[PDB]
Amino acid sequence: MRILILGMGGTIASVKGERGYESALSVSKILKLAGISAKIEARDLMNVDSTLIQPSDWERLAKEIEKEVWEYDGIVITHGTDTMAYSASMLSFMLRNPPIPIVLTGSMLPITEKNSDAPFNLRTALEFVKLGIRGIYIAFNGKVMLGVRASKIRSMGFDAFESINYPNVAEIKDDKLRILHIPDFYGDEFFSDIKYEPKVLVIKLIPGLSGDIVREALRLGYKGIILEGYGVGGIPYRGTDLFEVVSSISKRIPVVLTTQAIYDGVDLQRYKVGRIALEAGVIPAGDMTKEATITKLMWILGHTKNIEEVKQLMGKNITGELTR
Amino acid sequence: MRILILGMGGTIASVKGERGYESALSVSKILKLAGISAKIEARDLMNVDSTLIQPSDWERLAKEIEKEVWEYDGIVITHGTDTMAYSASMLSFMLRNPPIPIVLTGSMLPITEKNSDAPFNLRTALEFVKLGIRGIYIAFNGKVMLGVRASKIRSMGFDAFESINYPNVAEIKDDKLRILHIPDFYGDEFFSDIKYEPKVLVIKLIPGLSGDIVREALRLGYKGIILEGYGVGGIPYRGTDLFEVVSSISKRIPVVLTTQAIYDGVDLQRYKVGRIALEAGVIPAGDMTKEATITKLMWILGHTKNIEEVKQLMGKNITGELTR
Repeated sequence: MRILILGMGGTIASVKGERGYESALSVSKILKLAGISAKIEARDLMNVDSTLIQPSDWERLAKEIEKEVWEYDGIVITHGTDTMAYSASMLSFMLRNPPIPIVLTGSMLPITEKNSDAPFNLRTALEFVKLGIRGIYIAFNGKVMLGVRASKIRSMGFDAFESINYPNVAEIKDDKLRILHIPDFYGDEFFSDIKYEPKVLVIKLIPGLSGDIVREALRLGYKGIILEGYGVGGIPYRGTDLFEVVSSISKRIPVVLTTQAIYDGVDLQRYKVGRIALEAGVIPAGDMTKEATITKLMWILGHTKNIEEVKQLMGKNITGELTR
Repeated sequence: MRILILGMGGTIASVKGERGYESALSVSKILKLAGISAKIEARDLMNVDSTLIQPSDWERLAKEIEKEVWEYDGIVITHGTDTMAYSASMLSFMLRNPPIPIVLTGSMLPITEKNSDAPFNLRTALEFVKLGIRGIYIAFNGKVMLGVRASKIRSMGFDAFESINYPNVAEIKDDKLRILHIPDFYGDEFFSDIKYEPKVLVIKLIPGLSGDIVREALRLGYKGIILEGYGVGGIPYRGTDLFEVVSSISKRIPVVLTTQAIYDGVDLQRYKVGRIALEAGVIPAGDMTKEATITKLMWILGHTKNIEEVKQLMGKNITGELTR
């Protein structure tokens, strides 16, 4: 059992510097502070403060994993929690059909604070990686979730991540990691497509919102747009020019409609506003997580800019991110 | 017992139509069609579809309620679920110190459907409005929540609304509405502060996001910007001009930083990145719901544009929306 642990930074690598928490620990030091020591090779790719991860970092990470995926039985990645779901999802699209278990983890409190969750999360990730279930996951607060289905719903409590609209892959019961179900949508060939278009915009739909910002986003050069709507989905065509503007922008760049809600997702077929929105050209996000949605659109935009192709790829279940 | 019931439209009043759902049923028909006809009285202010509500409507509803607050003991407002939290939140700020119980309800399925939750939700609203507990709430799936604290977390199931970072006011136990606690932050004198500025925009922070869209919102005339952050709080400054742009714009227009996570809220003192954001001019949204945060900023902008004043009020516990 040979395991590789890559560091990305985050709270798990943070410490109080009188100026609040700030990334300061290397991966090897994180492991020792946690009291962990199977052959484990620790490596620092970078040590970025939480909230500072950028798309560029996904590329570096993907390339690193790509050249080690055949030299290890499992890979664990210590990451900041704020953007963990983004990284997990983007990696899932870039590294399809991984041969080994790749699991991202982190913590809500640095290893230096009491009652820290870091050791527990490190332990759980390592425990899961020894089970041999390939794919990309997130291990947090005693659970292992498929990365592309994970979302951060809490900003402080220990149970910050939840598998949305999909069941947990593994859980701790009677002090042991029990497998609940094995994700089975992986093919044979492992291919890497480390290509994407980072410039997309995510706007929340609020009552009274105008389309001027959408028109301006196209002019600024955004290659795609995601609107966070209400309930099951629909664009307002009353009192504002939002609808007429979207009907036009959606023919030049993809305009994806997602939900402000956390559970259940979108279904543009349900209400009249939804059907009208579907006519304007908005692309449905199904039951995908916000993170999977955003990263998928970026990934897709890195391969094509044809609205029709984007619409089809968006509604396609590429790596278990959506239920059809 | 003299209850007023206002209709705003919504799913609860929709009919399968042909091009999907669309409200059509009246407030009178809804009541009778729910095994309920106590001295009540129904009145329709409007019958807006699934997501067409706009700030103007909040003013009409506010004044329509103000000139009736004394002639009744309680008010129930049938509403669409998509923006119910928005309306409830805005009313809380506009109608301070309500002397009677004002409850908003709706349903995920139209009464004109088998196994609809509308009857149950209506009965819970009427049941609660007879307990003399004043304030502005939302009743739904057997719970009564402080309106300025309710949020729509589910887009399909019946348990769509939830009290965020605050306990429910009433719940159903052993088939009876039980009061769990009475909000007291209310004063005695009743007054209305019906004023607001509707043009604010909300954009979700995502890795790699540029500040270009924030600079353009200012030029376009937006009077306030709300950034939906990652977690605890922080504005990226690595590989992006976002932090640079926000540092200057935050001195001309108020830019608020809230969190993407549904629970726990924000705290700009935890990480160094947060302290840096706080010093650059951004305004913390505390643990407020996204809906309360957005409506509160619109409301505040209705009488001032001074950055410091809006920062001060955004931080003030006006009507139960935040935990100081």
